Amino acid sequence: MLEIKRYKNRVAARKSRAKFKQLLQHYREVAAAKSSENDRLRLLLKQMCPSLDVDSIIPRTPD
Amino acid sequence: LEIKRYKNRVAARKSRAKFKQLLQHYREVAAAKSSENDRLRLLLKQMCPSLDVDSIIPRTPD
DNA sequence: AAGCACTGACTCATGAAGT
DNA sequence: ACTTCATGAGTCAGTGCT
Repeated sequence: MLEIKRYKNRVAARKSRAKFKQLLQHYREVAAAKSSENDRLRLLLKQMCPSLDVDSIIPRTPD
Repeated sequence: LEIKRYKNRVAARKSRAKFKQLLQHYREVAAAKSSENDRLRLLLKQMCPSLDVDSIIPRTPD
């Protein structure tokens, strides 16, 4: 039994490791996408409400 | 007996923390930005009620 | 250079969720 | 309690950095 169990775990570790690498790639992209969107919404709000100090209301967060 | 097993054991832990930390970091940044964006979308709605912002800047698929 | 730290991958032992 | 897949950590092999 140990032989096949060992083989199957070798497959699961490969899958787990690839799963973590893709997860990191994914959140790296989403962080950037959300950050750019944040910049777009702050600019649109400024265009529509030229008299509103957005940065003072909803302070920016680092990245 | 005797091996440089100790050094690599430490390096392995370090390499895994670096990655785990990076992942946690991006996750936090992503979550932080998302909440901020939801507050911005609400502010724009309550400031410019008759504006379809989603048709200008659709919500990012988290 | 040439040695030391970094990382990919295999194995072990446990963890977590569904039966 | 059993079965299975997922994962944190030690270890070895190969890589990369200075």
